[PDB]
Amino acid sequence: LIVTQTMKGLDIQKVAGTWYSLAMAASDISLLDAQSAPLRVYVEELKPTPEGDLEILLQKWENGECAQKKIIAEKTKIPAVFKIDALNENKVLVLDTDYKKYLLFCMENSAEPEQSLACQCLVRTPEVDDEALEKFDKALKALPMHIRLSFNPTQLEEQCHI
Ligand SMILES: CCCCCCCCCCCCCC(=O)O
Repeated sequence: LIVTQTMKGLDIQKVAGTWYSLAMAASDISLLDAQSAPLRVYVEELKPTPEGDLEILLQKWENGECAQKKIIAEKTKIPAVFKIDALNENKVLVLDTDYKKYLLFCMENSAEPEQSLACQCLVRTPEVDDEALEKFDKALKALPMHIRLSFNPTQLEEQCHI
């Protein structure tokens, strides 16, 4: 479990709603560097199902356009860890959230050689929250990141943060 912080006592029903991907980092550059890069994903809405799973709406750049998408992260025995099913098993971990303002998460291909890893700082409103980027920088000091992006209020409101 390379990522070593997780949210204790995560109540998943309280992260429902609207989110902005204020920041992103990844273990290598090709994962985030272009607008089409594999894990350049912008989060729009989180929707926990009754059964404790988590529906995810995001935006991704695709055939020259910003495309809305739907992904379900299935719950696990561990409340802060969820599993996404594509050709591979990708865990999603919630490090910290205060529900009302911010939420940090990482996601890892387990266990791709070396190992690939992307994290994000979600915030509830289009505002550079000084405080939630502290916590996001702190959480990643341990982790090996090599690209780090952040957006301003203008891009937060456009599709695909253009
Ligand atoms: C707890 C909420 C965290 C949001 C997790 C977003 C995970 C993004 C996975 C995207 C991988 C598939 C991209 C695609 O659909 O082509």
